[PDB]
Amino acid sequence: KVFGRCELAAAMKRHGLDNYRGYSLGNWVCAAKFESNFNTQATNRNTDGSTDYGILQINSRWWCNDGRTPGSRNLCNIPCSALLSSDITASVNCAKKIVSDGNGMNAWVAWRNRCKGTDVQAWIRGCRL
Ligand SMILES: [Cl-]
Ligand SMILES: [Cl-]
Ligand code: NA
Repeated sequence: KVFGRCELAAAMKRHGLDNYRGYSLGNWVCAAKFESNFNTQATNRNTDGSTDYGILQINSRWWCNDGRTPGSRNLCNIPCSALLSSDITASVNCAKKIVSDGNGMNAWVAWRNRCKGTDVQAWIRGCRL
């Protein structure tokens, strides 16, 4: 599924992400735009052999099992394919564990390089929330 901007804001809010660990909703929408262009089916392979999955591009070396990243952890206890569903619940629940682990949203390179320190409320402007 390719989400709209306000459609995704509303789903993320419903799932408890607005102000989760102090990050306003616009931070989460901005990160999903530059990580996946709002496409739940996005995958990208990294040099170390791991793969990033779904709307927030969650990595198989630490967070999910894809059966081809040797020595990897499955800290969200899910198959990586569950992160590609049109239902974002699994992605959201796993992202809450990542952002809680000490480094906040700096875990998402595109958030660090393209959202951090910008007017991120612009990403939810105009939406009926
Ligand atoms: Cl915001
Ligand atoms: Cl933080
Ligand atoms: Na893994």
